[PDB]
Amino acid sequence: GVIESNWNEIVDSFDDMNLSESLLRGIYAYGFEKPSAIQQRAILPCIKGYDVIAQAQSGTGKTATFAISILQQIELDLKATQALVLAPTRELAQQIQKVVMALGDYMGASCHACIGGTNVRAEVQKLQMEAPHIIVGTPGRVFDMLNRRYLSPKYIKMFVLDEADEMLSRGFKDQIYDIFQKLNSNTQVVLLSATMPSDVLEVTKKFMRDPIRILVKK
Ligand SMILES: C[n+]1cc2c3c(ccc2c2ccc4cc5c(cc4c21)OCO5)OCO3
Repeated sequence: GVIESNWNEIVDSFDDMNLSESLLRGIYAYGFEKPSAIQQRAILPCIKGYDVIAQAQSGTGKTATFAISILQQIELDLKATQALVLAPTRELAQQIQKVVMALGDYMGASCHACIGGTNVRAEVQKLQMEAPHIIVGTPGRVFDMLNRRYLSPKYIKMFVLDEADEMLSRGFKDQIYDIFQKLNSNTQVVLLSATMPSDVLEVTKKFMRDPIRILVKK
């Protein structure tokens, strides 16, 4: 499916987005000059705390979009997890972790990937030590970390579902809904997907209030 935009305000410069100086320094150091189409439309509503549905393809700069929005909202001196990002695969979770860490390098933001597998015991030990500002992971592993009390939902105020169509195709619906039940019902939710079938749209109905809708056409 394809959504209908209800938001088409353009901010054509990162300098006009009221971002923190250290975050702006990270954006330019990453290689960005001018915001991409999705960045021009989605960063501002995301930072302002609205629920957002974004339909956008690969290669659009959509990863940096939600990473910038999360990093702008983090309270850096609160040593607790404040944002949770779900991805369908370990590779995308790791891609996101590295985007976030690069964009946040001048800020001292921390981001851990929760993916399990080869090095899972180092993953869980790092959590007992200090709670990272941002967690990104696949839904089964993240749900397990919440259920086992390694991750606290107490300070999680942002919840991002990236590649939502693929997450549902891979069988993660139950875990996504169980995660959402664990989080404060006052969490902002942002959902990004290249396609918007009925199953993805029901997540938005269930999790979001009157969301901003942004379509970046291919
Ligand atoms: C596909 N992409 C598009 C991007 C993009 C950007 C900025 C960065 C990325 C990016 C960064 C890391 C990546 C890492 C990846 C990847 C894809 C990307 C990737 O696939 C395998 O591992 O502005 C336009 O669109």
